[PDB]
Amino acid sequence: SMNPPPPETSNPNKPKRQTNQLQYLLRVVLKTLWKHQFAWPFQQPVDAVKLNLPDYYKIIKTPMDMGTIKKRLENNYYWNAQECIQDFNTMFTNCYIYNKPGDDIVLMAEALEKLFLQKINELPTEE
Ligand SMILES: O=C1CCCN1c1cccc(NS(=O)(=O)c2c(F)cccc2F)c1
Repeated sequence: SMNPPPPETSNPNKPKRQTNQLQYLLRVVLKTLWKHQFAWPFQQPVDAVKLNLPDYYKIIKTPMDMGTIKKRLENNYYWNAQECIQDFNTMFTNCYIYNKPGDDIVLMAEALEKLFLQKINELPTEE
């Protein structure tokens, strides 16, 4: 029932790049999902205490959220686009694992994920 430390957003010895695909992931993908009416539950790590989800981090062992993704993008934490795309997919998948079909939060994730997929479809070719 306690919260873990959030996912890493800073790690100086981790190799980093800024690529045109990673720029797109910030300026288009993250920006698009962040402004959405259903973004707010996903804008920070799940607070299992405040939300009264004592089992959450006993079930979800790779937590992820857009707050974390936003910091990772702003701090140029990634090596490539795939790492960032994986974080979004982890966020959506966690929601679907933990909750049940038709739950409000699942409907919210589904709407964000639809947009996510539309934007990743238009991912620019590298460099
Ligand atoms: O699974 C996830 C990922 C992001 C938040 N989340 C989740 C799952 C279950 C309950 C809550 N608690 S909440 O934020 O107050 C909330 C509700 F209680 C009902 C509908 C939407 C909500 F956001 C949050």
